[PDB]
Amino acid sequence: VEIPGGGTEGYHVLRVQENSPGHRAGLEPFFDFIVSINGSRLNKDNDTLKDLLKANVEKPVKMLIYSSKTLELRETSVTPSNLWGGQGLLGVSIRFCSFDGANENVWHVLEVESNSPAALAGLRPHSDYIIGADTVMNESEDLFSLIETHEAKPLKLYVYNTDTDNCREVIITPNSAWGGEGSLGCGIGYGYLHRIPTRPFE
Repeated sequence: VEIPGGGTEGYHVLRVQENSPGHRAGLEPFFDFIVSINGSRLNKDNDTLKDLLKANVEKPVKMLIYSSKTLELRETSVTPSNLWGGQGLLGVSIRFCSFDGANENVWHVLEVESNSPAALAGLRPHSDYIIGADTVMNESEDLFSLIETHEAKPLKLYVYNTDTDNCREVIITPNSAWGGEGSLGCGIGYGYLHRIPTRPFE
């Protein structure tokens, strides 16, 4: 998709508080990137977004969003507010980041062996995709490297599920003694044959 205003940077949505203006606007943690507000392109790490949200309290604002789930842009309206009850005008935590390649660094959960660390953590075969951790991953710093450094230690993973179309935190304790090979006990897919399905809604 062509990005209006060029570039691949924008504000990555990390947390969306329940019942906030952001939640009502449909912002999705992890997959959404705010690209523009009212057509102003947010391609600089500056105060423009903070200041425009304050200027627009109690008024609708049009966001342009890129999703690393659908790989599409969309426009949605949000009303920043001081009246809603929680912290923030939107209720959303963001980080200025690039969305280039963001849909590539996901690990698809395949079969899950009974009584394995994966099964005990609640990983669900075929519908779960591990999309992050509290540390950066990619192909070198990947899932298996991280599981190595966490042998016998709880490890938090952020997991998208296609049946629920949402993300959750899963805590797994890698255990090389579990009985099978490695420390995880499920298959894992990575690459273009194992990406998140791009059309959660028909």
